[PDB]
Amino acid sequence: TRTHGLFKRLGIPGPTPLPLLGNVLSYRQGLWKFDTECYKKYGKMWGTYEGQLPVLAITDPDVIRTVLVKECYSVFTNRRSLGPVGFMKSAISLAEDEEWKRIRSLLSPTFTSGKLKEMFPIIAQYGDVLVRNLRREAEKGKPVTLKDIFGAYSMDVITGTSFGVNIDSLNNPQDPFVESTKKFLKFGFLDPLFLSIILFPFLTPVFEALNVSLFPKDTINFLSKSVNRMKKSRLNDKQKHRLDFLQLMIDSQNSALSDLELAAQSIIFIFAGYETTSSVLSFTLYELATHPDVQQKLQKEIDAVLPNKAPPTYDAVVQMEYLDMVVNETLRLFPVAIRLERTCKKDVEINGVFIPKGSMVVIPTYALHHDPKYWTEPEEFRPERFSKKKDSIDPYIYTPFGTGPRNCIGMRFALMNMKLALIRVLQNFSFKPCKETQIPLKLDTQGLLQPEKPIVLKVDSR
Ligand SMILES: CC(C)c1nc(CN(C)C(=O)N[C@H](C(=O)N[C@@H](Cc2ccccc2)C[C@H](O)[C@H](Cc2ccccc2)NC(=O)OCc2cncs2)C(C)C)cs1
Ligand code: HEM
Repeated sequence: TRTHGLFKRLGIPGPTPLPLLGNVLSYRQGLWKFDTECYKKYGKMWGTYEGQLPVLAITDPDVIRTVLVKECYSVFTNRRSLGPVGFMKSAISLAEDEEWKRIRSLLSPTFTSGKLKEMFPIIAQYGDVLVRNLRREAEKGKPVTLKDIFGAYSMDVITGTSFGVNIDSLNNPQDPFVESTKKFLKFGFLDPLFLSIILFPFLTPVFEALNVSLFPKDTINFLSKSVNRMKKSRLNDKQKHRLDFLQLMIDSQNSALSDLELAAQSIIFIFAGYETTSSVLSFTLYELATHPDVQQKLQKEIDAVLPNKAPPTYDAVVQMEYLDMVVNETLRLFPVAIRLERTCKKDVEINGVFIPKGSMVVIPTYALHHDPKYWTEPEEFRPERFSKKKDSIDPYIYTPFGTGPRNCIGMRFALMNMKLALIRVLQNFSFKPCKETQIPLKLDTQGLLQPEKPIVLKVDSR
């Protein structure tokens, strides 16, 4: 109740906060739904409270440009001050201020145009295994749980291109990396440990001293230990040397990246490479199965650019007009990060009102992606909205990978291996909804964008 008068003090609209909880009780419907309702109810700018933390939501593209680009280094340098996390504070998505600039600069050469071109044969090989394993479920005639097999593909791709190691997750029913990584998705806003940090932020140093973390400790330890084995095997074996993500961090120690810092960056990449890639792929295939005209029209383009099921090329992947439209439209309906989050490093006036230091500024990506002002009938899947040329698309309304220095470091990587998977499977298969298919697709109410029930489809040849 201490800060619960800040937004009325500035003449900013917003829902009335509950004394101890603020507006967190309104997250029960889903953080995406709360931002949508607030966007329609209030204007271009509304204020909420996560416990004591004041949260300013902005939708003016001119204002969004200021916080994400112009004043990114000036003020909005840090994303969000998370609770008790332990050594994971050095992870790039959690780092702050100059430490983040150092980590980001060191990791930036990971995804250049040349490095994307070199890892293409690695990704293409996993795609062959993907088509081979998906054929077995098709010839049997059983429904396919998309998040399983496409999750194994994503886990294989990220580990193979970042650490040069083939863990064979596509052919491992009990793959340890997937079992570990999917534990990051279980935590939600109404979890007792996390909810206590929201309501009582002063508990974060307490749990830190007690060595309690918001992250699953079994998962953190397995990945840290498993990554440390791949690093030691990289130094003893000079023949297995590739200029990749893991190597780039090993070269940092010649100057300087800690073993914990190296483990922190690896955990982010493994989680991002597995979860986001497989989630969006499962939405794309859901939208294709529920829109057969779009799927067959997408297959028509593939068979033309790659005649006779020809293996794709790097350039042929980035040439495809309709494929880029299908992926961009999936990311419009299902932006996996509901919002873009920035924290005021100092006191700043944003849109005229003065915002105190420590407050959070939020760009409601999901709400702006579903705005009827920018998208006619926003709940419908129409790849025709987009073209491969994005000259007309506002960079601050359509933000599936964020914008500015803090944008997604792996956007080009994520778009490549998703398109490669789609090309490979669509030139060999067609996806149909079945009895277990949930239509319409209901979104989950906790954390990242996830289906309420796992997406299952039937897969046939051709
Ligand atoms: C930490 C994890 C176990 C928890 N998940 C939850 C579920 N919830 C409500 C959230 O995650 N809610 C919020 C959130 O999504 N924050 C995030 C917003 C975001 C989204 C996309 C890209 C970049 C940043 C920002 C956070 O720093 C998380 C922390 C993290 C790290 C490793 C593994 C899992 C999670 N970062 C990521 O998920 O980065 C991975 C990604 C990179 N590119 C796309 S996803 C925060 C309150 C954490 C509670 S605790
Ligand atoms: C469909 C796939 C993906 C989507 C939609 C996505 C989306 C996003 C978004 C919205 C952000 C925040 C942008 C901002 O705050 O301005 C982000 C940040 C980030 N992404 Fe992704 N992501 C994807 C895949 C990946 C992959 C595969 C990797 C790495 C292999 C990755 C690495 C990162 C990192 C490290 C950050 C934080 C960068 C920083 O804080 O400086 N992402 N991503």
